[PDB]
Amino acid sequence: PVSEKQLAEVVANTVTPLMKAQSVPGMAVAVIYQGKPHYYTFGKADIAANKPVTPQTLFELGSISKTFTGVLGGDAIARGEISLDDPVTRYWPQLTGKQWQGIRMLDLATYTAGGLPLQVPDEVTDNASLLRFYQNWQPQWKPGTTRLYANASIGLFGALAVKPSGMPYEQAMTTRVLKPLKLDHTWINVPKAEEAHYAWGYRDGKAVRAVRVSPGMLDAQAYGVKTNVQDMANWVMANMAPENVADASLKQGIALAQSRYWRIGSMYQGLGWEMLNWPVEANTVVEGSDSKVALAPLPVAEVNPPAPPVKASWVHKTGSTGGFGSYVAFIPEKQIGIVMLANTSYPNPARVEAAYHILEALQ
Repeated sequence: PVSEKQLAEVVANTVTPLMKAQSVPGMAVAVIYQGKPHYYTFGKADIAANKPVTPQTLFELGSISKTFTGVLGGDAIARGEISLDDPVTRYWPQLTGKQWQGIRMLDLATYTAGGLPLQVPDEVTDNASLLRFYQNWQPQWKPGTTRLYANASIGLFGALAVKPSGMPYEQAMTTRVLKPLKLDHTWINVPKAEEAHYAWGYRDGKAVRAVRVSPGMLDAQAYGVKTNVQDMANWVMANMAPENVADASLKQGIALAQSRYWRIGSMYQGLGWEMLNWPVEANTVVEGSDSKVALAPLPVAEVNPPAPPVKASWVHKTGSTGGFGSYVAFIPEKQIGIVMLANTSYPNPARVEAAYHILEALQ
């Protein structure tokens, strides 16, 4: 087995050339191995202020935020508040357009509603306009036939999933997922006293941060989660080993998020999380991460009933914002995982290659 000394070498030997090649100012990495996190920090959180990355530095997760949504929605299912087999309209009766008949909460959660686009457009600036957008939407495909990765799909799922609880998404997420897991430095809105920890993002040499979008049911999902490498490490450990999560509905929700709902070539869609069977070769994972594939509308095979979590899985998610690029992957059968948080958005294939190389060293 690999020692902590050897692991430190592997991580440094992988990350240092990556940051140079991709011009990454700073990275925080956690590797989960032998039951605990191992933390490695590199570079700068703020170039001009010459602030180093630390295990307290906050990074924008981008679409890794969807894994929190997925688990929150799984928790709501486990509570009995929603069912993935319910129609969307059960949770939004004002959505009267008949094109919605036969579209389930499942389809919104897993991008199979039939062509909801990647983005909610910017003229959506309130809920009246959000309704008009979904009412006007004309599906390109029937439900349950085509996967098209989409913020307009899972974002609406997350907004509807929390409606029975009576809480907005941010409060539901904080109350039901973050606090029970002691993720006490994980934020949608970074508090005042925590801003000194917030890294700057970098894009073509310019320091940038995520902007808030227009107030409405999706605003928190869109502004996205910010967190440090410690909380992300503990997020990965909770998802890798939900048997240690005490709250019964949250443990079930973690499992629902890693269940397989659809097969799309070599991958399977969960709630936010995506999975491949393990063992998997690097090129499979890397090639799937290319935007020409990841953004494409692709046919699905339904997994009916959904398959509960498969321990021999590569479970992962990439996420980016204008200034940040992050990746998380874990293998429950092996009880190993990795978090890589960076303050530049560098190519997803490069993220996967580096993560794969590090985890390969530990098996």
